[PDB]
Amino acid sequence: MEVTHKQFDLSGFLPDQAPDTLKSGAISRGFNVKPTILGWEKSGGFRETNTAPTNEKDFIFFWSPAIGDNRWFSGGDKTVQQVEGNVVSDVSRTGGYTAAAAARWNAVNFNGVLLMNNELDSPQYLAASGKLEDFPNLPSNVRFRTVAVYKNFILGLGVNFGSGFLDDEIYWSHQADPGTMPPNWDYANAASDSGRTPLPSEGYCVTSEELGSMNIVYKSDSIWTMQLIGGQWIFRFENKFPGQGILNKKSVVSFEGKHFVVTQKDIIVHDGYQVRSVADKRVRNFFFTDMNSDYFERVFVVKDPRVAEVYVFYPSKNSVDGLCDRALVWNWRDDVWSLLNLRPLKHAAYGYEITGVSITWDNFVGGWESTGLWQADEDVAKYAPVLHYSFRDVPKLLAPTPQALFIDEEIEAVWEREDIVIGSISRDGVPYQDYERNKSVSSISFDVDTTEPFDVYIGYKGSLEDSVEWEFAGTVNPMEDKRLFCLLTAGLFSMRIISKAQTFILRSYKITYEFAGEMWA
Amino acid sequence: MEVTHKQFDLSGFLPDQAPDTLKSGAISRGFNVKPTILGWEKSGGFRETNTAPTNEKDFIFFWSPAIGDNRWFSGGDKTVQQVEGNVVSDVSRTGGYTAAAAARWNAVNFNGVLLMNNELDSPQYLAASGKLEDFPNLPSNVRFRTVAVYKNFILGLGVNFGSGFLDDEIYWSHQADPGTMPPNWDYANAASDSGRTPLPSEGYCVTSEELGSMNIVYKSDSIWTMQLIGGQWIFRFENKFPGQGILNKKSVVSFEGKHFVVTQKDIIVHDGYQVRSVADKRVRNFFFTDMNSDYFERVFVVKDPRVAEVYVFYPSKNSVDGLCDRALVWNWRDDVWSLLNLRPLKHAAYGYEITGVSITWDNFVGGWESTGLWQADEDVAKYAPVLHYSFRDVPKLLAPTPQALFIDEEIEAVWEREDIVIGSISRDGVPYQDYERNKSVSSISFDVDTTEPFDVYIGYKGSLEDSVEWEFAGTVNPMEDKRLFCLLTAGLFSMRIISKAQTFILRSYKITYEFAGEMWA
Amino acid sequence: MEVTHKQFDLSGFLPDQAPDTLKSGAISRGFNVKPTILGWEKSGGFRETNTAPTNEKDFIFFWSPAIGDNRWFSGGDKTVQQVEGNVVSDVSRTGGYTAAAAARWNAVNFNGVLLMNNELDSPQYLAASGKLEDFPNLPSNVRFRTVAVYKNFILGLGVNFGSGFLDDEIYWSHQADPGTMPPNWDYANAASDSGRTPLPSEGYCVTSEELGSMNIVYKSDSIWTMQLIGGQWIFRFENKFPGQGILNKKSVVSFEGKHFVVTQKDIIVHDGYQVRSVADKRVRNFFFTDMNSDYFERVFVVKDPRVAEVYVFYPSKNSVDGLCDRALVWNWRDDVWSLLNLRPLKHAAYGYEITGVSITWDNFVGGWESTGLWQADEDVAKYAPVLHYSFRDVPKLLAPTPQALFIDEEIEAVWEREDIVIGSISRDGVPYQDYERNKSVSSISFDVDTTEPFDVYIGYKGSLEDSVEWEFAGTVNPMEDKRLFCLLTAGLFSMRIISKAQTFILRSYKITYEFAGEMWA
Repeated sequence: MEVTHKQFDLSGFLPDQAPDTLKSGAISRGFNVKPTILGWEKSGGFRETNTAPTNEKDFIFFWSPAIGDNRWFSGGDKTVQQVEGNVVSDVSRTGGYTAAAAARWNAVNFNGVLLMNNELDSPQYLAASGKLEDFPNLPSNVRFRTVAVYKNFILGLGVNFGSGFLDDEIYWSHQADPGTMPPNWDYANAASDSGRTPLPSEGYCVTSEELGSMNIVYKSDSIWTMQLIGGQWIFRFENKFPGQGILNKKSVVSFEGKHFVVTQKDIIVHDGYQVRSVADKRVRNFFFTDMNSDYFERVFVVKDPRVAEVYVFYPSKNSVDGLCDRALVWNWRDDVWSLLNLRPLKHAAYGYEITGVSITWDNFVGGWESTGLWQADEDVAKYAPVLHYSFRDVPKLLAPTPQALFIDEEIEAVWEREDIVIGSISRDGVPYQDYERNKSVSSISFDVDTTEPFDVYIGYKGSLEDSVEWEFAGTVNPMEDKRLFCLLTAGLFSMRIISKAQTFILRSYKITYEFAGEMWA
Repeated sequence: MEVTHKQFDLSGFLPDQAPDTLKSGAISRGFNVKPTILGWEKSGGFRETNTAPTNEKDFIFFWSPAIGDNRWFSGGDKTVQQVEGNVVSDVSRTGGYTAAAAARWNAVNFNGVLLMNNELDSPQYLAASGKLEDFPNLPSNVRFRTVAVYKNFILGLGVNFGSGFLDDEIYWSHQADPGTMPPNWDYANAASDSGRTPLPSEGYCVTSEELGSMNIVYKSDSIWTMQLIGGQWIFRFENKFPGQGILNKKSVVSFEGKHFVVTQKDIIVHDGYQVRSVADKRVRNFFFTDMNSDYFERVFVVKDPRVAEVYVFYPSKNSVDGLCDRALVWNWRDDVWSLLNLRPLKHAAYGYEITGVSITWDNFVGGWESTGLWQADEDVAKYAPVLHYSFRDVPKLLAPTPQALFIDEEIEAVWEREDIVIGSISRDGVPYQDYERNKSVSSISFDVDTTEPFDVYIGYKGSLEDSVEWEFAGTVNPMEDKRLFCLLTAGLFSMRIISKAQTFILRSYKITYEFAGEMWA
Repeated sequence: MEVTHKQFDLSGFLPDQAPDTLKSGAISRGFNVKPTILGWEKSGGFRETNTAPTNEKDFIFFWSPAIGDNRWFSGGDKTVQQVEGNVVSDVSRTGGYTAAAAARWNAVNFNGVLLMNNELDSPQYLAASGKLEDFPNLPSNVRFRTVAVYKNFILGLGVNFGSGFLDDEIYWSHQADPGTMPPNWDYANAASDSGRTPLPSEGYCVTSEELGSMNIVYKSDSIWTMQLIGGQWIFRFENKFPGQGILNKKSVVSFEGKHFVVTQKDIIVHDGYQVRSVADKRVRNFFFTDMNSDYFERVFVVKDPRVAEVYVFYPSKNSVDGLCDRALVWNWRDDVWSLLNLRPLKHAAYGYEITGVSITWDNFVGGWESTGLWQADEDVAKYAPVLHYSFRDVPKLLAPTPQALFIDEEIEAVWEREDIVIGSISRDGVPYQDYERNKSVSSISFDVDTTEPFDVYIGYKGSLEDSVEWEFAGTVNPMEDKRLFCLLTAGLFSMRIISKAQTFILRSYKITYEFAGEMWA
């Protein structure tokens, strides 16, 4: 007359399924709790990092001119900045950058030279002068949307100079010299190798042609391929998948060995020859229907190289600034999903920070003793591409931290299984739930590795046709006790778990009950 | 002495099988109720869209000359129209178009230029003049049936000028310039690349050579292939499947990555190298034998990119206008079928509508404040190719809508399982029905997620050799009760379910009974 | 003490196996009853079609010079005829055709031109003159056995002019012009492309080199291949299977995507690279050993495109005219076999008939109202290649019809299972029969969907070593009763089922019994 259920069969965040038929350990509604091998885990807590922009932080990015160097650029209206040493700003173009640009620039990586492009301003590159400047032979009339990179070929982009912003692409480069754009770029002239191509299609090619060792591919609203093996006119215009179209610029595909693709319709994974949706029957519906984004853009996705996770920051209907305040998390190493809730945030990226006190040291002494070469610090994390989040409401940035505390306040956690498979247990170890038999609770006991307490709320419902109703039960510290007593009877069984704790480790649970009647209403 | 049966093993619309041996949840006779993952669903309800042709609507189509633009053309006798802004008509050819043409034109897509061809009139194209006009160097004597498209090669068609309408094809184009047909077309002259080819076959090549990234293929009554890799005379005439022939022009193959093919004999799926019927033992018989179409043409099929469904509009015998009034639905993501019943309808297509009030605004003010760029609206649905249906008996078009209501009246739903697998339940969880033992009903209870009531009808039959007879039972609102009581005994057990409701969610059901005798007659 | 057995596991016509060990639903002896998915079905009934030859009908064939046209040719001694409009005859060659030719001509299809060849007469082709005439430059001395077709290459045949009828082949054609044989044919002269080849082999190449998109292949008594990819002398003589030889000219391989091959030894299926017998342990023995054909030729096979069936008309020993009167039926979609019994018949083919009253209409009126373009009729069946059977004893032809009635008389049906697997039923659902225990009958009950009655005969046998003996039981109309009572005891159990009914639908049956002793003799 008892059922014990466990949470290490590694099911994902599964809200779209028929929630009553969910297998053991499946989650109905989640709040930023991480499903892991050992069990449910807390993935939260943030250290305060040393970077400081002292200005508007719309786009942030990490790059280095040499080993041991860490530089960052913060761009805003009229303004792009620097984050290095202890001084900022004064890298933006000569004039006021352009008319109140906001969340509409772009950043790309090509060799060691850093490149930035904006919708409203011509592309400027950074050189030894320290001032962003336009390309050498590119005529002034031009104005550009988005830029991209490829093998020794800079500016794999798709927008013309002006009056023709719709559907374009130009091989701006030639066989480039690593570290500088080609001395000329001429397309119509037959000096070397360059040209302009239509690439006919109904949709508008929007952003970079993505990645892949063998070749790079992307889409306007159906995927197109590029391969430079030919010699007559290099590259071969070709297409792959007509159906798939992409919704947003920053809805980018990942740099992982596999490609993580988000579309208007579904979420698909492929590498050029075979395709499949990453989660069709599990995640597709909730991701889109959580809200009509209604601000389609500003939805961006990054990677987490350290742990096999990828985060898609998405707006909440409740959210009104258009900021995501929420993020979809999927594990690429194993097919499990998770969902998070966070403070309002604007943009995010990964990188490293090495800051420490430097020029104020005590002994003016001679150069026969060791500096230690700027010794100490996250020397370990230099390999670790820790993420950096441009939180909307803080001047200083932060980075993730195992101890689930934001700065000094703590972040919430909620665990919800709307209904449980409870009832007759058949020949197989796993039970099957009988709807017809109404049932009474006896007791609850939880398997936890931590020591911090967690609160528990209990839900009840009359019939499946009826909705859900809520009740709260006082928490219990696991150190002294493992069980709680309550008496109730309903149609289906609901418990709601909330935790304000440093660490949460859920393993399994057991429920005692008895068949004492049948279904009425 | 009770059997509980569920409807989430995802069986399709299965009328052709031996209906008594159908597995749990299988449907005997369906009425536009959608089988889904969670359970049976209602797929109906229609919003009223903003388009208005003010004329006969035979063929409708969506195209755009630029991003942000939405245009539609409505063609009829003597007449083709425009749907844009707030004015219509005045696009048709200079003279009266041709002698009372009806449901006999055709539309194709090639680059951005829109092309229309009709059986009784020479092909006219639309240009900057806004008036459809004939091709530049095509001689006037010609008269054409159907046209098609391919890679940089317009007019992949198969009908000659006149007196030879039977079996033709001409490479009307050369290496075309995107946006305009080739400056000349000459086939016999050796100026460049063009020619006329027989493609011998018994049957008449009827329509477009279909699609496919690598190449396009189609049939007269056996499939033929085209591939332009060669250079001497480009293209290589070749064939693939002798057996398969197609019945109707608008019985087109889908644009999906796989090809959805309808034939005279069967319904087959392939992509060029391997073939198979989509549903041989399940759907083949009922689709054809529902009626001898007896108006073979006007049977058209479109796609639904949003949800993995395809609809084949087909006439009902009861229908006499030749209009389909019914549609066959199959899911391509998962092999499940469904069937719908609708009002009389003439033709359907997909597209988008962005209409709103514009030139009547209040403040005549200066251009320093933002229009908002025609702000608001289905900006979300701009990616969504929502279908548009040319209903026979309405001046304004409509689009599908989750709430199952047509405009203000509501659409019906009927669920029918003629016989149920009920009886001894063996070692396996699934039961097996015993014909020999006659049985008595006890009660019925239904698992439903909605709150709206649904009516229930009960059928009885003496022997399997005997037919079916019907009885009705009063509905019950699920909010207060889940069970109904009735007493009866027959050979096999029939229940008929009908619902006039906003939403219908069927999950499972249980039947209580008892073995109280054996079979008599 | 009861066994229920069903007939929807889809076993074929299986007379060769050890009949007692046959699984449930297997047939011992069949009479033209069709095994289908739902169960045993009647495949019989014939409508009277409009064609009328008014002469001897040996070979019949369907062809069309244009869309909408239906023409047939009936050939006999001295005579070949036409079937079109309302007049026949007067197409045969100028003189009396040849010396009492009978069942020894041949027909082939090449482009639109119809070709006929006979053993005793030179090949004549039909042209606009309406009179069959010899080939243009073919010298008169020639006399030919069989002719064939290939890609743009007419007359892929294997018999020389005269005095050398044994082993030949000539590439009579060149790159032909579609619609007319090549202007010359010369083989020895080096004007273009033609020649004579031995193709050494022990056996005599007898008939057409069969079909296949990639290439065509056939045999004298071991299979040979032809492929024209080479250029020096086109074609490459090659062979594939030494063992397989074919017995009769009209024992042709099918046009299906797979090849249906009948041999002297076995019945094999292949497509060029892999081979296998279609039914080795099931059908091989009975087909050959039903009778020594002893008239090897006149055994012909056609296809049924509509339903996946193929019919091999074969003589019965009882038959003495040499006419088949019987036909072997196998389903290609699923590996199930069936056997039929029919009236004496000479030859069969497929085609279409569109006949109706035409020139006798009432209103001599002007051409401003619609003929309707010869409106109405089997417009649906125009896609349907319905078979046409040259029954020996009727002037007018007939076509198959669902209602099992010949013209006004009805066709018989017999169902026979010589022994049933009856006895102990083990752990598995399927029973196993015990020979040692003699057993007594109790009752019989049959599952049928129809309403028409069927008669039942009961067989008994002492020991397996003993033969079978017969008894008859009165039929029962299924409408009122489903059971019959009889008392008997034997070694093994036999029931014989016969039906003179419009439609027969067998589903399953149950037998009640008791173990009441052991085996004696």
